[PDB]
Amino acid sequence: ELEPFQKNFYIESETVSSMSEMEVEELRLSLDNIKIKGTGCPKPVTKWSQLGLSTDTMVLITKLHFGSLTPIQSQALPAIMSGRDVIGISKTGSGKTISYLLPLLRQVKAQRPLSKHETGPMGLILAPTRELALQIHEEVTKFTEADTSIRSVCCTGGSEMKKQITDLKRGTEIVVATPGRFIDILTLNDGKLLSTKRITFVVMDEADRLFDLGFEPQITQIMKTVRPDKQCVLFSATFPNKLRSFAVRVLHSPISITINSKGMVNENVKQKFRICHSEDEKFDNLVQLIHERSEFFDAKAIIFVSSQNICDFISKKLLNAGIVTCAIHAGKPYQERLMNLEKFKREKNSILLCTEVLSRGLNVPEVSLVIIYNAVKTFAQYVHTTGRTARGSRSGTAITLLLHDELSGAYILSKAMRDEEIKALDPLQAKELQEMSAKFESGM
Ligand code: NI
Repeated sequence: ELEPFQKNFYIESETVSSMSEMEVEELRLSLDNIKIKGTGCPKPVTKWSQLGLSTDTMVLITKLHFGSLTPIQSQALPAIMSGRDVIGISKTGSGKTISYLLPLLRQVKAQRPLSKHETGPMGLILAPTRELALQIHEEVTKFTEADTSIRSVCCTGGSEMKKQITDLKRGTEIVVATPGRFIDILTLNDGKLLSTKRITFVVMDEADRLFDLGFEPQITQIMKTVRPDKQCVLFSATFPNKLRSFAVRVLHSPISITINSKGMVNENVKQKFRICHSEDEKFDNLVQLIHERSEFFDAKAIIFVSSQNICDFISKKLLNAGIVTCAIHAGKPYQERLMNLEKFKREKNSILLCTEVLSRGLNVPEVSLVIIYNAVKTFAQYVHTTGRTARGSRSGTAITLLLHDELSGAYILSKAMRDEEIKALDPLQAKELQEMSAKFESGM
């Protein structure tokens, strides 16, 4: 008859809870393309203060972690603090450790102390190597140092067992261990020196490595002696089939968090840009682009603009210059939208001229060329506009005509383009891009 306990310690800050869904999508794209799976994921935070940690802890952390929250921290901290099981896929050095330590500290702190007959622990962190266990435990101590109500003992192989037994004699709220040693300690002396009965929180870090180094049997047996309503988080740089299979076995309604696994834009889309200095130059490029394309002759294009007034203007402009377009926007009667869409889907080598906001929902097949005439200002809009050309192997090209003053636009391009896409273009255009993006970035 299990003892009930609290796992959700998260109070969403007002400023975060005010965020809309579109805002949250955008924040995830900007944070190195965070991808989530699972139901009910809390919104990412962007500041240590949105987590409701005491001043002590705040001072301590800062001290402990210098600079901005990492993408993994932004998303994993509120999900774990909320008591959810979590799969966190991110590289070593992404700061993942505090992502689980803070919530673990909080959870263990809240539980009643160990009785005079209870060994502990309440929290268990498993690592595949002695070197990682020691590193994790060093972190832990930087927090248990201030607070004498909480101990951690590090239990690994390649190290005296008797030494660690002397520790565990005194009871311990937290254990950091390699799987073999832990199992060895559990079974030792009728399992009377270490109990699993009070473990409510298990973390497995570098989880892919645990299978690599043959620990499936040990970690599987450990999870079998742990209450199944425990909170469990699995952190790993990769997600091999073995881990995927293990998570299904040990987790409930997990939230998976993957940081920039793949590119925000399909890698088969060829992203390009041209930096211009007047609307006129932008228009000169747009025309050169439309003619040039013909020498490579389905093959259709879509010019994206930012407003209905711009769409009308550019439509007339392009007309006066011998180029006929199928123009579309929400200020036009639906009947003529349909006429233009059908004309576009009908006529060979047609050109659609469309507002960026209608891009996600356009009912047309993928195209060979997207010309973004007004650099978009969000990551979400960039994905929807460029995605109009995405088509696995048959993906075409998306090109942005950017103006010298469009700093945020350059920030987006610098974050969504592949490095090798920026290399193949003129090194001065490239250099301006990076300068534009840096200026925007320090602008905040
Ligand atoms: Ni310039």
